[PDB]
Amino acid sequence: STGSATTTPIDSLDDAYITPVQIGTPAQTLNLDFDTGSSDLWVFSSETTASEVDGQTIYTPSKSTTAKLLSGATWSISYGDGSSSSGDVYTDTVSVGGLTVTGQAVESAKKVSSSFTEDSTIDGLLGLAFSTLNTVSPTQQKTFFDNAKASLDSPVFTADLGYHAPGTYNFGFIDTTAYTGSITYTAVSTKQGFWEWTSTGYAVGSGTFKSTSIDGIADTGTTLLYLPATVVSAYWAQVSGAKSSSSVGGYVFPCSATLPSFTFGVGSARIVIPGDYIDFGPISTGSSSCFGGIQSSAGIGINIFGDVALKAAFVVFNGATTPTLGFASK
Ligand SMILES: NCC(=O)c1ccc(F)cc1
Repeated sequence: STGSATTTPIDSLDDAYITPVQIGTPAQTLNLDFDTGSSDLWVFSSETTASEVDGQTIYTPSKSTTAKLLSGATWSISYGDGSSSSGDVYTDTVSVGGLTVTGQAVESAKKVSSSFTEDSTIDGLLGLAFSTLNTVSPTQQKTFFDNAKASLDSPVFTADLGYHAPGTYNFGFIDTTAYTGSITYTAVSTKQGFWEWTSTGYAVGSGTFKSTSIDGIADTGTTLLYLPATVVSAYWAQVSGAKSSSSVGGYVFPCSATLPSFTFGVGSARIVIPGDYIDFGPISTGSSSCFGGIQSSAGIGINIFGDVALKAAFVVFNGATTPTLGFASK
């Protein structure tokens, strides 16, 4: 089997991407944030505290003839931005782009933190990291991908995120029309539950490539590119007036600037992130100070190849017995 679904930016900055997902019978379509940095499929629901729901579409398990309470199961997750959610668990039929999994754990939120409530466009998350990170207790549950894997034509999914435009998540096949040149594959460590890999270096603009190992995760659920402070300083030093602002919480730059590209290495190959991709716009409405799309990972504890990096590439998440990651230009 295969599936193919379009993923769409939630706003004009590409802060996140949503993909429609069918849950239950008859189908209830929710727009979920596909997140290769976590492993829970959770949704706003009829059980979510009413004051914490603001415009989201909810899953109502009592209206699904295939929903079954997973008795005794609870979940609770925190994310890197300090947001969180928790609740109980149903199993139900879940379909993405024509690919169906029966008996998928659908984690129903009883509580969500303010950032989720405030984002009307995201109805939940669909985790695509390794199932070892799944938070369901006392019986850990499998991701949608893990459940689908054995049935797929090939045990892979691909992320093809757009810059200020829709893109595609495919399951079970590689669309050879969706990228230019070849796909370069690179080793993955699953020890921390993430799609963790090692970039071979970077360049700023037209500058010389610096060969240096940068361990990090491929994370569709993180907006920005978070790299070591040395690398990030070298980038922003090429932008007149750019500075790290403790008050704002990262590098800012004059909105009048023209940003250089940023290249990262994948083996001997190179992925170029255009300068425009690194612009996240005014820090507040009407400001002439703009927020940078490349930020320091210092304090996070890991480097994160988030959407800023991934949307410059066609990315293969290869879930074969020994997982790997592939990157192609597009
Ligand atoms: N950096 C990822 C992160 O903080 C996040 C936050 C919320 C979420 F639902 C997914 C990801």
